[PDB]
Amino acid sequence: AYQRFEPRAYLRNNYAPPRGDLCNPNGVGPWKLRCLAQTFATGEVSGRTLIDIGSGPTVYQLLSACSHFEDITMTDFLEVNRQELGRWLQEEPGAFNWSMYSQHACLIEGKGECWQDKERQLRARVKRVLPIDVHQPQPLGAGSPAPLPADALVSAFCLEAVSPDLASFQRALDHITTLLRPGGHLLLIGALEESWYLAGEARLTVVPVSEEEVREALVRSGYKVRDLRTYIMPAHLQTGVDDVKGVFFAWAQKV
Amino acid sequence: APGQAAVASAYQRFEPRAYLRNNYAPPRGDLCNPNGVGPWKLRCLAQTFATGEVSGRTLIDIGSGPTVYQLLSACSHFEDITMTDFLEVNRQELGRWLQEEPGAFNWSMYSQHACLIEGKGECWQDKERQLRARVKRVLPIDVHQPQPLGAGSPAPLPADALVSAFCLEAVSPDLASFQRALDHITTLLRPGGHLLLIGALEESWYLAGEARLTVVPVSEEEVREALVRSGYKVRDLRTYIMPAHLQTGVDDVKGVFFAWAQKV
Ligand SMILES: Nc1ncnc2c1ncn2[C@@H]1O[C@H](CSCCCNC(=O)[C@H]2Cc3ccccc3CN2)[C@@H](O)[C@H]1O
Ligand SMILES: Nc1ncnc2c1ncn2[C@@H]1O[C@H](CSCCCNC(=O)[C@H]2Cc3ccccc3CN2)[C@@H](O)[C@H]1O
Repeated sequence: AYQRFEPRAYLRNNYAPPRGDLCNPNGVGPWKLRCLAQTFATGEVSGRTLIDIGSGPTVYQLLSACSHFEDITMTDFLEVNRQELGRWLQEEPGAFNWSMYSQHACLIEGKGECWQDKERQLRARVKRVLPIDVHQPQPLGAGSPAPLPADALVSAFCLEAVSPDLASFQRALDHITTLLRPGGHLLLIGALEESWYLAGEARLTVVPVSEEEVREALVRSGYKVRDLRTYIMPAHLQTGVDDVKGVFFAWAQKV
Repeated sequence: APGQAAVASAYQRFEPRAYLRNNYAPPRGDLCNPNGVGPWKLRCLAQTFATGEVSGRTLIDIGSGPTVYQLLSACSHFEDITMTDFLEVNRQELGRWLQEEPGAFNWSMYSQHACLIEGKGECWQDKERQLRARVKRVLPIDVHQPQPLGAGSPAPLPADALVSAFCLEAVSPDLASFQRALDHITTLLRPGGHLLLIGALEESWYLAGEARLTVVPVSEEEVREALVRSGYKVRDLRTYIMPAHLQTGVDDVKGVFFAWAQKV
């Protein structure tokens, strides 16, 4: 099913206008970047190693993260996404243009940083791009190039999007939780009350979750929820590429 | 007056794109190095406008050339902007940019960096859009004339504020000429009005393609005395010393000054 997933279609649907229009601050893109930026600016999420779970073809979710972790592992289930990443990490031709997201991240963080430096830094600190399957109790396998356990995890729009129901969502969460050291941090972004989205020829089933469900799922996996918030999807961002109602952002800490 | 006939003649070889490349592309156009001159200039303008002490309806940019960066912070504070230059080829380059033509020089790195410094979370596309909207006219100017815009000028006079970057010292064969050109533009500004003046220190030449232009070297002391003689109180006068890495053979500039002055 994910076997028909078109990276460029997905990027077009979610990271080009209107949803990728970062000029309005009331949009979902600026909201997400702000969540991430505010969270790292507290100083409490730090360490040497970080893993991004189910990164798809996207990088925005590490823009703020990358100044606090010197070893970054990105991951996805699909080769075609791994290679779309690689195209961007290696500044190859036909890479997706993330420059506006980098620019807005610089603007939000407020340190005077130029966006080319931020990209440079992200590209430098991402050492590897590995396969992953969160449906496995060892999402990475055993012969894993990745430093384990990790100091922090980031995951945006993966678990709900690869899980037919709540229970599989819970298990997938337990599975990635093993990659993270005790005391470590999980940064989790996702769709609320969504049941499908499109990516070219692919129509993906999603489990609709509520904020309450996400919270309880986090507790039951062994986390303290340091923060959990919601963005309600305005009407002009309801575009026929999915049925998302809102987006959640969770900051959680392993006990 | 002979001196200014030489200036006019010399400018007839002025090539915008060469001038842009020399001064507003890398390494001088490198906005990543905060210790660079581009950021220093944007910071001077941002910090001055962020006091709120400089505001009004009308602003005039004196000797804009083919450049736009010097209005990026200002345009949030003035609803009517006049841009000006001696050369048609520069005025046309402005035209291209006003029309959002591809093939126009790209000021997006400057617009972004200005957005970054001002700290209001503005995106650069909106900044540019606002600038294009607030620029109400692009006019011939000659600062050596007692009426630099001419007699029945379109321009709303007197203006609430003037900006001038790298003009007066670049078109004046000597200090006395510099002084008079200053007095001339000062007639365009209302009393109580503000002048933001950026310029080269101790430079005697720069290159604009074919053209190698003679300019009067001035010091900070000279700039300050001239402002005083023209009837200004100096609120701020800052100096940037050009690092060796930015001394590239496009001019013999030693530093840059930023002056904020208010007309008595
Ligand atoms: N078994 C698996 N293990 C790990 N990862 C897997 C996997 N199967 C598929 N994946 C990957 O998960 C990524 C999911 S991309 C996320 C799509 C979520 N769908 C949406 O409709 C969101 C996306 C979105 C994004 C930004 C702002 C708003 C919205 C609205 N809702 C893809 O790259 C797969 O290869
Ligand atoms: N008679 C006249 N009245 C008014 N404007 C006139 C004029 N004759 C010529 N102009 C215009 O003056 C402008 C002068 S622009 C160039 C002068 C700059 N010299 C420099 O050396 C560098 C130096 C520098 C250094 C660091 C960062 C930026 C810069 C920018 N300029 C041109 O557009 C003329 O058409």
